[PDB]
Amino acid sequence: ILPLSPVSRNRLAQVKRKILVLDLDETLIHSHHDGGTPPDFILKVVIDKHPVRFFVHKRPHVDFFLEVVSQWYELVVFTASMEIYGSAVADKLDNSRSILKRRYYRQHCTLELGSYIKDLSVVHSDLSSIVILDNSPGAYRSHPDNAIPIKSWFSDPSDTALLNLLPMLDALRFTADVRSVLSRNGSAKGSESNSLEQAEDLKAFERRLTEYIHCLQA
Repeated sequence: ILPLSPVSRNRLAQVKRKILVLDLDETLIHSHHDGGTPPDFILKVVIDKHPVRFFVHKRPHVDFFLEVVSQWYELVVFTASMEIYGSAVADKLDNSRSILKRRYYRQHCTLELGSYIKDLSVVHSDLSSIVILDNSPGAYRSHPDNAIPIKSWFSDPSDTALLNLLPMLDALRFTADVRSVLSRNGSAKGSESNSLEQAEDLKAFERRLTEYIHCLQA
């Protein structure tokens, strides 16, 4: 963690606590079942009275990623997997750290056009204070203003997508409404904000990035 200035620390107390929703498959891990890098762990789950073995690979730097963002957000797992698989994966990723205990699985999704949509209001209905990180754009079809896209991960060992997100996720938590930033991510205009409230959120967002730049540029 990069040191927090006095203005940023004061800012944090004036905005609400936020939730970071995390997908599993192809976001934080990739698994393949019965049918060459050694796996990180092997899951044995019974599915329809059938023992099945999954070889699970962790995306590079996931453990560090989880350790860091858990200090900034309440973490929630929202997976389209069946609970027997998603729960076992989340347990191994948690590894007794007690940061991934809140989970939602397939039964909380709705299948539309072949995509499992994840209704964020199931987790938290205050849409100013919830963010979702998901490799599947269909997962946040109903909450695009709350979504952080990420490249799907299968095996690329040089992937650093989780590290690259940490400065943004750091600065994002100083906003009063996360949508002030994520809604940006009229097109003819050069406007960055559409209200004084959003403008204030972007100033706080950039103030934290400024603290990063002056530790890195130098």
